[PDB]
Formats: sequence, C-alpha cells, structure tokens
Amino acid sequence: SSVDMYIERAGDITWEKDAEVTTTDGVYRVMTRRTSGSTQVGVGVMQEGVFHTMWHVTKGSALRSGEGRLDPYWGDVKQDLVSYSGPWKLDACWDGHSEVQLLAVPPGERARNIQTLPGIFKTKDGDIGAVALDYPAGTSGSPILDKSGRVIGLYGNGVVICN
Amino acid sequence: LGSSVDMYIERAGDITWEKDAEVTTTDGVYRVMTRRTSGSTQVGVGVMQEGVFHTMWHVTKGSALRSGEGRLDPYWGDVKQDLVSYSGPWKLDACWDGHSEVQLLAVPPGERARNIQTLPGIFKTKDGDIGAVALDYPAGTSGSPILDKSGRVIGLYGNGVVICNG
Ligand SMILES: Nc1cc(N)c(/N=N/c2ccc(S(=O)(=O)Nc3nccs3)cc2)cc1/N=N/c1ccc(S(=O)(=O)Nc2nccs2)cc1
Ligand SMILES: [Cl-]
Repeated sequence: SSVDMYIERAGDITWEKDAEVTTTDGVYRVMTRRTSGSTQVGVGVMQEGVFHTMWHVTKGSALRSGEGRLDPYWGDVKQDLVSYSGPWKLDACWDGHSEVQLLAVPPGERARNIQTLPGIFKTKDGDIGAVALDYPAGTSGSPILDKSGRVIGLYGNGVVICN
Repeated sequence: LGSSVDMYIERAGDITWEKDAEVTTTDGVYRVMTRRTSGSTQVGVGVMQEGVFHTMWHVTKGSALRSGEGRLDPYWGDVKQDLVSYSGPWKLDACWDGHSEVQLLAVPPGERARNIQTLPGIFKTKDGDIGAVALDYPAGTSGSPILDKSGRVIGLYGNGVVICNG
C-alpha cells in the first residue's frame, strides 16, 4: 500500500487581538491513514483554491480532501515548499520589525494564536526571521501571520524579510 | 548584538555503506544540538569531511558551533541552496547517477544512526532535476547524509540528491 494522505479543515486564519504572548480558504491538518487509525504529519494553508504546505510533510504525495483528490502542482525540496492545484499564492513578506502570530495547529490539540517576535539572523544578501518554539512533531506548516492576517511564513521555515 | 542560538555538535558515527542494509573531531556524521531554556534538542545532522563541517543552512541559521575542537565559524553559506560549511569550503562534491539505489544514514533525535537502502524519486525544480528521499523521519534528522555504493555523500536528507547531469 502507498501512504493514504488527506487534509481536514481546522479553522479560519485570523489575527487574534489579545493572543497569548511568548474546500474553503483556511488552515488544514495534513493526516495519514493507517489500519490502526490516523496521524497528523503537518499543517497547511488553503488560499485561492491552492493548498500550501511543506515539501517534507507530503513528499509530493497526492492528497484526499472534501473537494476530491488534489495533485501537486509545484514544489521545491530546498525551500521545503509544495503547492497543490495551482501555483504558489502565499506572497506576503514580513517587514522584519512587527510582531507576528503563529497559528499553531499541533496534532490532537486546539488551533491557537501565539504572538511572538521572530529572531533575526544575518545572511549574505540580508537577514531572515526564525520562529523556533517548542511545538510537537506534526505542527510544521502552521501559518505565521502579520497584523492583517496575511501568511508571511510556515512554521519550520525561515521567515523571509523584505526591507 | 542580536538574536543568537547556543549550538553544538556531537559525533554520532562513521559514514559507510552497509552491505546488507534493510531495502525499502574526526571525519564522520554529527548531531547538531541547540541548548534552550527547556533543554538540549537535536535540530539536525551534518557531515565532517576533510576538516570541514557541512549541514543545511536552516539547521544552524549560519551560527557558529561549539565542537570538541572549540569554536567552528561558518566559512560559506547560501540560504537559497540551504547549505553551510564550517572551517573551509564545501567539500561534498559527489553526485548520484540518477538510477542506483542509495543509502540514507539516518541519525534521528534520540535514536541510533542506521543505514536504510532506498531509491530516490526524481522531481523537476526550476534549477533542473533533483532526487529526493521518500522516507519520513522527524525534522531533527534533516542533514543526515545520503550515500552512494562507495560511501560518498551524494545528498543531505531534506536537501535532495544531486544528479550528475543537469
Ligand atoms: N562561493 C562559493 C563557495 C562554496 N564552498 C560553494 N559550494 N557550493 C555548492 C553548490 C551546490 C551543491 S549540491 O547541489 O551538489 N548539494 C550537495 N552535494 C553533496 C551533498 S549535497 C554543493 C555545494 C558555492 C559557492 N558559490 N556557489 C554558487 C552556486 C550557484 C549560483 S547560481 O546563480 O547560478 N544559482 C543556481 N542555478 C542552479 C542551481 S543554483 C551562484 C554561486
Ligand atoms: Cl532528500
């Protein structure tokens, strides 16, 4: 048997006004089915009919969904990204100075917003952000949001700065 | 001053092809560890070859590392390639033929190093064709070396397998 991977909608993607501080558009759990039952392997974002997640979560596997089978459209192993059904749509960038919110969706746990200041690390062309928190395996792909609710990164990836 | 990580490496084993694998600071393979208020966690893996430590850029964010020898400074780094080398230029130049089985020398957090023989898939990227290992391991296994039959490192787990022609 090949791995039976599917997505389930977990909630809306919204900035939460008083967060904790350290089918349709939304945030989805990426699940695997075994005879013994289901495991969450990651998270992703449906935007403009395109499902976005990390390449390591699916390794280009087709996904079952409420809308039928989703086939991979584009991916990059090095950036660790993959899109289903169409081109990559998550084009927002972090300004490199505003606090962000991680919309963490860990396995077997409630979706929640956590406000956090990314770390900044120097690169040769500039700087990149990091949200490295203590979340369980399977949280990778959780969206990182700016104050307008735009997805500026996925949990486990560097947060790209444009400034 | 700014954001910093307290990172260190620990040798996990020799890098060798294992003749009868399951089929689905000396040179060697190392765990990359980070010290946080919660404790020390493995965040990835890398390869010491010819006195140069090699890992994926995102594992270390290009940070200096502590080792048995003292401080290792990043020498070369590329966020786009997601690679970084310490102490000297990138030394891992072997490529996959695009058809032979390979071995992942997986070094997962809290688990023994082990060799798994597998056949990479081949995927189209804007740069060209690349191989990729279709085995699932936890995030902190990223950087584990992928080996050809002569024990040469032809890729790092999560970074793809380099194909000799395009
Ligand atoms: N100054 C430098 C000093 C170094 N020590 C160094 N090492 N480099 C490596 C590059 C690739 C690989 S690898 O694939 O073989 N991965 C693995 N091999 C075994 C295990 S993993 C390994 C090492 C690179 C340097 N500069 N490099 C540049 C590369 C590209 C471009 S580019 O503009 O042309 N963009 C692109 N186009 C198509 C693709 S990238 C500009 C500059
Ligand atoms: Cl890989």
